[PDB]
Amino acid sequence: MNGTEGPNFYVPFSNKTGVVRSPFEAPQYYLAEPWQFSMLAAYMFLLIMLGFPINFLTLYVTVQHKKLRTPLNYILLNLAVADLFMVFGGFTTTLYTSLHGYFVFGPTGCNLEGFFATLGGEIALWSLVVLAIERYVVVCKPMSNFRFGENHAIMGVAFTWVMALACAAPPLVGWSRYIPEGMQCSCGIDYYTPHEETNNESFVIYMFVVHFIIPLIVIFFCYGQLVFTVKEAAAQQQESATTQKAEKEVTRMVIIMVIAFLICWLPYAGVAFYIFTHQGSDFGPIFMTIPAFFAKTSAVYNPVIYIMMNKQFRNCMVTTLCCGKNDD
Ligand SMILES: *[C@@H]1O[C@H](CO)[C@@H](O[C@@H]2O[C@H](CO)[C@@H](O[C@@H]3O[C@H](CO)[C@@H](O)[C@H](O)[C@@H]3O)[C@H](O)[C@H]2NC(C)=O)[C@H](O)[C@H]1NC(C)=O
Ligand SMILES: *[C@@H]1O[C@H](CO)[C@@H](O[C@@H]2O[C@H](CO)[C@@H](O)[C@H](O)[C@H]2NC(C)=O)[C@H](O)[C@H]1NC(C)=O
Repeated sequence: MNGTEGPNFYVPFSNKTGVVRSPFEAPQYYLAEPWQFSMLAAYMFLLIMLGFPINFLTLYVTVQHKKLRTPLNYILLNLAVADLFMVFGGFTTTLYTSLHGYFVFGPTGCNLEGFFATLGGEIALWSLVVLAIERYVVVCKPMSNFRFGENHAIMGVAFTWVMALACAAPPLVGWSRYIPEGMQCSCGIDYYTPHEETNNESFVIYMFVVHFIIPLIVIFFCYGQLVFTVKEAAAQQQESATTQKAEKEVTRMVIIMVIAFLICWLPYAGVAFYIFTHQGSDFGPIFMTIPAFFAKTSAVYNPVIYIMMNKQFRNCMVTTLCCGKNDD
């Protein structure tokens, strides 16, 4: 016994003092220090706080601007909505949770918080997948006379939700569950226990395989052709340098996000994986809580790349904000 086990909780602290309670019933203040809790709640607000207005504003800009109807504007407007949903659904749940030191909103709270946070992170993954292939099709242009235009950009946003709901939602009904994490304040997938009546073994494997490994091999794949193209398979293709210049500033943007995603999300992925092998080992609440709350910048950083790296958007947004002169 290196923590505690219950119906729907695992608290990584030896109930040898009998101080350990459920994160649905009582304040887990015993798990560490008060200042550390209202430290995370102060970080949830700040996230909500740069997130809410930059994601809506992402939406607000694409809204007003009719020239933003391309593959790239689409996927990101999508992401803004993926982010905001974390901000309002997943985040306001965890915020409140940090300031009282437990899920007072009960198990159904641990759903919401953990759902959107699994959603916004996976949408972000699958969208990258779509992105990787669009750049593939538009730069490697490998199939016959084709157009990646307005129509596929709605097939793609619709594909990403499809495969984030394929991962985030199965714990809601009967395949694995959403369970408290580290300082218990954050909630995520049940890796820490078998719990056979939900199939937490099959779910996890799948969850990594389908919704981590695979999408990466595809994004690594689309990468492998673009390295090939720009070297010597984009020589005979004749693309005018003008076209390349701006289209490169659109290639780069994809992979920045590829990396940034992995930078905020590999710490998590790896830490989760590590528990799964060592089911019920010696470790502390501080272990998962860090790559957790950190990782939730995924509701913010995406727009921020789009703000920094894309000149067009940067001149659309600005133009919304003076109201006229620095359009679409
Ligand atoms: C970690 O250990 C603590 C204490 O070592 C557990 O709390 C204890 O929970 C039991 C079971 O609910 C309490 O016993 C109750 O006593 C009355 C006797 O009149 C009985 O009628 C009730 O039905 C119940 O059996 C016990 O008082 C309580 N101990 C105290 C005072 O701390 C705790 O549940 C453990 N953590 C978990 C969630 O595994
Ligand atoms: C709880 O954590 C402890 C580490 O503190 C682990 O207990 C080890 O048990 C194995 C036997 O398989 C021994 O090789 C080690 O001597 C133990 N370590 C210590 C420091 O006591 C264990 O992995 C965890 N779970 C158990 C079985 O209690």
